[PDB]
Amino acid sequence: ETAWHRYEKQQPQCGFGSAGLCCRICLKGPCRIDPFGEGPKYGVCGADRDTIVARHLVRMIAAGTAAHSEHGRHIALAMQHISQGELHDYSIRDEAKLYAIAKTLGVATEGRGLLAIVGDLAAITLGDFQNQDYDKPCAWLAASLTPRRVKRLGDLGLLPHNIDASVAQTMSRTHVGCDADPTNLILGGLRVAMADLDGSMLATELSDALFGTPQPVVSAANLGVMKRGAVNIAVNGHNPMLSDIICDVAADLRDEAIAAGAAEGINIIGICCTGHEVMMRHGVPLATNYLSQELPILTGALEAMVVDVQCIMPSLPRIAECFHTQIITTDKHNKISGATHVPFDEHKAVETAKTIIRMAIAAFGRRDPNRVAIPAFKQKSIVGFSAEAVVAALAKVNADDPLKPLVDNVVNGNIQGIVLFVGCNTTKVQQDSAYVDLAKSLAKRNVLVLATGCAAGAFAKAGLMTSEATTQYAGEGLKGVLSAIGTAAGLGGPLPLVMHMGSCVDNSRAVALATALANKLGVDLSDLPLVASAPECMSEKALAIGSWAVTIGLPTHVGSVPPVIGSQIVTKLVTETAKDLVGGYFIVDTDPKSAGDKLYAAIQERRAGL
Amino acid sequence: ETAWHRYEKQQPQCGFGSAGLCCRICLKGPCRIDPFGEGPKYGVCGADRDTIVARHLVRMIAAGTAAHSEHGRHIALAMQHISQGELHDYSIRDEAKLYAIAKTLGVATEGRGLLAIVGDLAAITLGDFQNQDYDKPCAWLAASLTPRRVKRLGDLGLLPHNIDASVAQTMSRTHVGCDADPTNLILGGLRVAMADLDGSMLATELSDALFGTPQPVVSAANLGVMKRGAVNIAVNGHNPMLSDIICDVAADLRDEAIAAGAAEGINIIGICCTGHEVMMRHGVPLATNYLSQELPILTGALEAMVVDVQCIMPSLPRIAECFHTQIITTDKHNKISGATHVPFDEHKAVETAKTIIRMAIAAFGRRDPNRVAIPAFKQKSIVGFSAEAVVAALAKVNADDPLKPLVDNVVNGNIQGIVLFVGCNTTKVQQDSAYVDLAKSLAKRNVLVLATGCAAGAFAKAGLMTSEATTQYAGEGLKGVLSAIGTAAGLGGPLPLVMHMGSCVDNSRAVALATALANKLGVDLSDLPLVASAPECMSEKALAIGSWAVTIGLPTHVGSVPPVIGSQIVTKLVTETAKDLVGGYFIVDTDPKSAGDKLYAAIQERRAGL
Ligand code: SF4
Ligand code: SF4
Ligand code: SF4
Ligand SMILES: [Fe+2]
Ligand SMILES: [Fe+2]
Repeated sequence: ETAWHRYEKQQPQCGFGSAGLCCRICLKGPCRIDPFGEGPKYGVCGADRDTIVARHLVRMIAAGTAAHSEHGRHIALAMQHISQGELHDYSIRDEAKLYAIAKTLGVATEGRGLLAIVGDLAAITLGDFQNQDYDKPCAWLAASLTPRRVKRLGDLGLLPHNIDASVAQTMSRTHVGCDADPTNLILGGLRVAMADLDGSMLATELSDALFGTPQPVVSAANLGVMKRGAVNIAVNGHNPMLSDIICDVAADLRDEAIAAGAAEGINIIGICCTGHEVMMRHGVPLATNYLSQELPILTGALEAMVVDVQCIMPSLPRIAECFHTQIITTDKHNKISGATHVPFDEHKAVETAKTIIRMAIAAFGRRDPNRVAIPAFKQKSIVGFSAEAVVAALAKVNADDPLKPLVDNVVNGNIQGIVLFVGCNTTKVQQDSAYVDLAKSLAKRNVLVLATGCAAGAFAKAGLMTSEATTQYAGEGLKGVLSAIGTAAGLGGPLPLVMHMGSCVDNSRAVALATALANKLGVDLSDLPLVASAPECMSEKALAIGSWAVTIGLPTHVGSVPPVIGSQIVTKLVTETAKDLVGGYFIVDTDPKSAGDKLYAAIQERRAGL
Repeated sequence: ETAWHRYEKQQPQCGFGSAGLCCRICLKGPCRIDPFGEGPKYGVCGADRDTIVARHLVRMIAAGTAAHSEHGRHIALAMQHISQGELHDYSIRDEAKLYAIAKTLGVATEGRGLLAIVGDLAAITLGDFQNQDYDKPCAWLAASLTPRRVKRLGDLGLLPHNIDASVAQTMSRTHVGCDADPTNLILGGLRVAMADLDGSMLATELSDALFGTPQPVVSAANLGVMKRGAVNIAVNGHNPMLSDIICDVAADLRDEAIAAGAAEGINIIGICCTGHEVMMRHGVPLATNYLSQELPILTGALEAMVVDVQCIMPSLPRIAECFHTQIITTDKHNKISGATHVPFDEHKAVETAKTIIRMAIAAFGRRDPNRVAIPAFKQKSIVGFSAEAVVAALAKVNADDPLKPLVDNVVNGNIQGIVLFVGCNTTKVQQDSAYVDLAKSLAKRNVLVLATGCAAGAFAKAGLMTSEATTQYAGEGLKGVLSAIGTAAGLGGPLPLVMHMGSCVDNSRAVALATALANKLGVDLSDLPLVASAPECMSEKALAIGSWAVTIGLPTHVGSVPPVIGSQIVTKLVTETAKDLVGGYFIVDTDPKSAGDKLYAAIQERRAGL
């Protein structure tokens, strides 16, 4: 029983829910709203469909914010311990970025010396979680956005002051008998959404400092990245603090495994974000994205799967009980009944990593040799395109103004615009269907493609993160500059039709490049022919990313349809009133083809304004 | 169209929801679970009914925590501004108590200056919102609970370290693909629940400092308390920072109302908690509780209703549009479409209060004289029983050991035990039905009755918060001591059959008295014949109160049935496994009579253990 199966058995899923016409915020419920048939028009409390549809959308964003923030808070606490001599398993693999950061956050570095620079950053970052002054914007946001944007959101009161405080006041204002005005609720949601970005930036930057900002690297994707002769260990989740250490400890045991009868040694494969984290920095091959995370077990060649936080199906234990596979959970706030828990203490990272990998080297000799079945499918992929890497490549075409070439080409027409693919894998859409057709769709129209998360995972497996992939679908105008830069660098040919910018949080990598280009033109993102698209979004996190994408200024496309249609006022606010208030807006459309046209249309419309 | 009407139109409310067998945590949903008919047994993600039922219960608690905490955070920030000279509208009152928090901590007291400590307390309290050390318990909790409890919860990891952080990590661990283990989820819920208490204590104590710890006072309840000769202004919500100032400015504006044609002047009536706040401290009469908050408008004699935060029906504007009544909202995170917004700036409290009251003195001359209709119903009530007041009364019977008499009588049998009534008004139960029958039920069996919130509002209107009320229902044993203390006190006949201990947050007033008695006996609450009951609970806040009531050690009764039955594992954890782990447990029963018997049975069982 797979995810696709379970999905089928759910059919037909509740219509009231899908419409957002249901509310279980209090026990006087569950109240539903009859849109037409003049049945119930209000909740027992008096709440109307507009209110009802609004609070739920908002709480979904807050939850997404809380998911990302918790990822960041973790790394921020790591810096703190580092700048205090603790956690001797983690260092500053890139004092350069650790330095650039300080620069941006107004943190003095001059003759100071690392651990004080590591420490202040930790206090500022952690500050974004403790500030009680509703009017003091979060540091990272105020420091990382075009000054024009900071000025705009600030006047609208859409700039958050505290990540945790934002999630909480969001849940607090949507309690029964609280914030009911549709407009006020949606604005509050846009604000918490900004707290998601803040946490995302905070998390990406500091992550680069701890493990190294990613640079171009070749890798592989899909299940066909599992050695028959190797101990296969999959890492799935979002926190790199564990996976990265595992990759290190893994190599160290390039022997113990061989001993246990592992010819090709230890073969760790990634899944989702944490997988994207190690695939981005190091060569580590990506096994698969969200919906397909169970399929690796069926292979009958997966010794163990180490999971940390979020986007881990609770079904894994069961599916695994059918084989030898071990489902090892690691976080206190992330346990799954059936899995075997091995608390990951960062202060004892390497030590815990070894225990876990050992558990795998053991389960290896317990593997059924006659049940193995590993698809040949092994799509090659070129990943590791951090905002730095991108500017670094543009340097090899103009070391004085790396942005010059990029600016020019968009002005003449070679590059019509840029599409940022972010998002998940919904069952209400074919695995990686929309992603591929939408990418090719716009890439032909001379639109540059950037992708993160599972969306990026899709393109990886699809083979669009390839040099030739560009030579085969990139409309001339685009294909031109694409190959120039690529050649100007160490890759036989052009850049990938799709550039892998990292995990979900790494969407800030895109926000950074965008703001850089935007400042060069002395303009704002709400002016660039920059567009966002989430073809198969599903999670509350995804819903958050999309919301701030819209508040940053980008026209955002969602191909899943959030619980909004049940309310026209709300549907209006987020797809029309947003165009003014904040410049960005949502574009709901479940037809890839239709979406692409609306997207390109927006890119073209943005063009006009320049 | 009233709340009762809207409720009817909702009938029959979804069964899946009621059962907790539905999940809209991500877009791959909404997934529902078919309990029997072997339909869908899992969510498209793999989540099972146990998981599904658990995350929702937890997130409800987190939301409740966020509601209460936000109330506290507000007052804590007020102290901070106070200890800095800003906020020239507010000050202190009753310091002998301000040093009952300025002691309930490593508070540096002795000759240091008040407006210096009304800042240290502010830093500690605010600390409970910023601490990033998962292992450092919140100050107020560690300082206000029996040391035995602190030791117990601490070993179980059920002691929160940061209120806001608790809500957020709660939302984070229940995101799709996160914490799925039923036991782990419920434990995490119990912890966030403790963050609700922390916020509640934090909020009550500091509130007493700012406006005066409540002492016995006589008052009135129910609509009747209104008056055509007066300008009627109702305050509804939870934050006393506004209402209290209004009561002052109200008296002030003398030649302002009478002039406008207001014979009896300005008559401000309360509703819910904020109403309980001013009814507790000052004589301010309570108009009504939750479900009946709209009825005051129909009276046709309500000039205006000033609402701040939470438990304010979104229907008020509409209902009011039929009259002259003004629905004035005041908080940025609490707007209702239709109401007229008047931002309440504390730095300009008195100034804003005057604007609002003026708006009322105006709407007064716009009142329809031929549509007025104010019920005669005006039940008298004796309220203001803070934990202090209770010990103060017990002093007048033994100034050496105020607790002595109280301890003794429970040991001999005069007082079988104590029931704490907390909770709301659900439509799935008659207005204040269960409350009254359950109160009399146990009071006959010699059980002392304490009540807060709307539950307490009920008893107020019912007339059980009366001296004679005791002479008429209190079983001898109880009735005995009840009258002794009452007589010994400077009031009149025996104490009220039901003692009003304040608003929802003031449930800590009860936790305080309980812990005091518990320490005297050198025992824990999980040992006292102390029991909690929420006959008509409805809100996420109520669900939180109940959860920590259970974690503190009390056997808690809920008469609404949270979305739990759909899961036996969960139902088990919170009503059986809790008996061990933490000593308290839930007692779900929708039949007042049946409930009372189980309650008294638990009180009796607790007795046995002593
Ligand atoms: S969304 Fe609401 S109405 Fe639909 S199944 Fe879930 S609880 Fe029931
Ligand atoms: S908050 Fe209002 S609409 Fe939602 S369940 Fe409660 S009564 Fe119904
Ligand atoms: S989290 Fe799981 S059970 Fe809940 S809606 Fe999503 S797929 Fe369904
Ligand atoms: Fe992710
Ligand atoms: Fe309340």
